[PDB]
Amino acid sequence: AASGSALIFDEEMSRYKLLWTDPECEIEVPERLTVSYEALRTHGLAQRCKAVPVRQATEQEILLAHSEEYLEAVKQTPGMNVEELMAFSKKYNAVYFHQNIYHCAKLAAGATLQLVDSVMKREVRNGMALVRPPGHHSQRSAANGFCVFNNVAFAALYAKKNYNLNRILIVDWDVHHGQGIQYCFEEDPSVLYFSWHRYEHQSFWPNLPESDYSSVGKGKGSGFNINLPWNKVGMTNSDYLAAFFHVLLPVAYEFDPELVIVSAGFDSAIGDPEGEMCALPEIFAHLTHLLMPLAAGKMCVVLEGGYNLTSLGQSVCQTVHSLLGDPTPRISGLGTACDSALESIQNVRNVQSSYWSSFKHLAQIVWPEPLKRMPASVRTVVVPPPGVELTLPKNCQHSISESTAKEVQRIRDKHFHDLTQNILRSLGNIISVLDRMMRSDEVCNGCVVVSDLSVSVQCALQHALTEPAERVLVVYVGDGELPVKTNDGKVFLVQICTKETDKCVNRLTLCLREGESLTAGFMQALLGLILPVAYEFNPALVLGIVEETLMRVWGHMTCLIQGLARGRMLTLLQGYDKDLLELTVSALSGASISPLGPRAPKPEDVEMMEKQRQRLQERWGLLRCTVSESW
Ligand SMILES: CN(C)CCc1cn(Cc2ccc(C(=O)NO)cc2)c2ccccc12
Ligand SMILES: [K+]
Ligand SMILES: [K+]
Ligand SMILES: [Zn+2]
Repeated sequence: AASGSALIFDEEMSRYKLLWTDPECEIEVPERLTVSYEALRTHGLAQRCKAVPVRQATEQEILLAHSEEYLEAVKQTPGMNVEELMAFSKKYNAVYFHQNIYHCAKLAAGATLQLVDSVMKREVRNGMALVRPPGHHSQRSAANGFCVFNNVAFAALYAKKNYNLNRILIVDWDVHHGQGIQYCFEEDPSVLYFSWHRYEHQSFWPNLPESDYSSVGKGKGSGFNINLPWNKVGMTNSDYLAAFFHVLLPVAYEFDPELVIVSAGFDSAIGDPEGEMCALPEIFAHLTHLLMPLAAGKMCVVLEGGYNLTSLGQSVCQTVHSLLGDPTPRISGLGTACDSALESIQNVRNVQSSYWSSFKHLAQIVWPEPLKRMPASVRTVVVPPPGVELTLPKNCQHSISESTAKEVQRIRDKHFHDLTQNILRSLGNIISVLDRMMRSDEVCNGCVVVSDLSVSVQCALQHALTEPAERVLVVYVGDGELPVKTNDGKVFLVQICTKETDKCVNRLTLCLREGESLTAGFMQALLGLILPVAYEFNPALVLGIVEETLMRVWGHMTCLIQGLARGRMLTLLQGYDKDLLELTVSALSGASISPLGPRAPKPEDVEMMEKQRQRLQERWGLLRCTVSESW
């Protein structure tokens, strides 16, 4: 029932700054905050957010994660002059203090707690806090790397204590390692910490052996710390998405968190003078979107770093766009991760393979401005069988024009001479829905219930190609063979079937053993095969097809597959099924997805899937999770 996105912000956190010469520190400026909020305002996103106010973290709250001694020290800095503040600043690494920073640090922390409470109370679905100072470097008794108190560590400790959560996921996509967070939960299996970071074989700050992939946690916490070191600069969209598909997401969906907190540093985006990576701001729309099916969408995004004032606003906007449910922008030019990324990916997977099921099987600048992302007028159109009313969410709608009807006549009087049930109606619905999706910019996606599969599939696919749709991704659940030509490179077919068998690289056929393991195997294939191929293909439309002949998984796929084609997906359900039609519509409309919870996949399925990767990854490089064997 939760709706809306929170945006926690306050101009007071911009009212402390660096007061002496320090080339390391001078990058951390108030304008980082003012530029990010103003960019949200300009694109109309802040106005669409629930503005929860900041508060101070209390002393007892600060003590959840920091020592009394350290608090008492920081608590004296408001009374210090500049010389005393400089002298106190030098007790720590890469951090400066100011007369007002203790105030601002309590506000940065309290804002984070406000965001946790609004999400966990169901007052909003998700949200973002724009805070200074950042948090993820700060430690139990030390300020570090512009950080005073550990905002995101607070949040998970506070969520644990006050909502009795057993499993919290922290995703730290800042370009620096959040070592403060690692230490905090080093031994804690209830908080899973994932971080990627510029490492360069430990030569990049903070220069820690424990930022490497071999730090999997300690004690009961082994396997709940996941470090992915970047050992070269210039990482791209493809490296970031490879990290999610082949490390983070497989673990995240098996973990099944009850809350997601994001250390959202954007110094990992192109143009940042500190990260020196090359991922576009648009990628953050997808990093955000790929995590939203977790924890019924309960996601708290907390600003960490980001220093190119221009790159910064754009990446903040893409994140909030996705939190609000706006359609994701198309990512073009995707392919294999670079060799350094695949080495890091391969290494982290191997060492984590003793702890996680998905990996367990191999223990045996200038850039173009992002487009506009307006949500469609109505998001989802539904076409149930004739004379079936259904309770539809507020952003959905039922379906047939004269021109449209003339076209159905032309298609019958050419390709189906002898056809006369109410199929002609479904064909007119397919065409009119597609026309509103592709050309009209009015609706986003839709679902139509159909009788005859061949004529509707053929006519949906063919009509989509001439919209025009450069490329069409087809996802079909059924053991038949469809009127789909995968020979010109304009179509890629994914088939989830029961029969045993493909011989070309434009079809992925998944024959999952029937049983209780069907759900884990499906999610394994979704994250590690279907999504990487689909993202590289970069379709202009997704065509989902379900034949009337075990799909507690369909909602997740519908949700994740809307990362492609700007969310333009048309689903054909053969035969009426109230439940499946309602779940399809609900996921299509942007509703939150119910968690899967917990049963490991059959090795027959794992072996079947790895044969598919071996067969496809030379053509679709985003499938790779090992370095290529060189001849
Ligand atoms: C001029 N540039 C190229 C480097 C200047 C420079 C900043 N720091 C500190 C620092 C701390 C935290 C974050 C962050 O974003 N955390 O999330 C970013 C930087 C250094 C440390 C060691 C050597 C150089 C530097
Ligand atoms: K990080
Ligand atoms: K941990
Ligand atoms: Zn950083």
